[PDB]
Amino acid sequence: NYTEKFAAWSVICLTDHTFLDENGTEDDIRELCNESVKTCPFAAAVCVYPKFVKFINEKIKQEINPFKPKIACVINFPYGTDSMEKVLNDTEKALDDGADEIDLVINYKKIIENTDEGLKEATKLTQSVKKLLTNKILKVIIEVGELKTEDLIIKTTLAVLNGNADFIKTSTGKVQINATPSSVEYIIKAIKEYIKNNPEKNNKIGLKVSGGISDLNTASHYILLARRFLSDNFRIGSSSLVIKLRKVIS
Repeated sequence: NYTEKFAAWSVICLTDHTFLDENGTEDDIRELCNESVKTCPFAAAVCVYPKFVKFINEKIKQEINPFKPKIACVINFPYGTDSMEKVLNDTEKALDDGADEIDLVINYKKIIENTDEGLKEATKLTQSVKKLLTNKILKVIIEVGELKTEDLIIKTTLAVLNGNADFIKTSTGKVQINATPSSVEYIIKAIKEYIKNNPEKNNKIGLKVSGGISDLNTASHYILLARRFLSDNFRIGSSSLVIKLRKVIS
């Protein structure tokens, strides 16, 4: 089944291979990084908590030289409720430790509870973080499974894009509802509106679909949505997908 193997190969190249079990150890991170480069197609990134960024940048880069997948670090994660000061301090430390990309949760609870103030706060936090991230990718997690409504998903997406987010990320994977085709469609609607109003940002904005993506067919579905309606510029976030896809290729 070469068609499936070809799709599987392409999808690994777009996947952020993820480990976000808070009680995890260097052993878990070593296994994650080895998996990301096991055989030929390498994952786009490894995605971890800030506490493990140094280990990857130092230890893993010493064991695997060169180590190609980018180091993506989550931030303000999963709850989105840290002060701007803490988020910025944590981000500076993560960058110091070797982080290449930042997957940042905004305060979606405040957007739900007190929308206008929450949207302004999300814009401001995203922008402040972006100032630390020249020529680095900032992905902003909007938590679509909590926002829920078309109106909040679109408004939140617009708010963070106006804060100069590079990517919109659907979900933390830490709440019950993750990406669905509908909420991805709403994000795409919002990005298109942002681009229309900011033409210089065309082909500069990415989408990362994360949470509950564990099979090739579903990964392909979302890629196709981005390709048809939206278009580096697309990622999958999964803790399991790469392992599955390597088996498909073998």
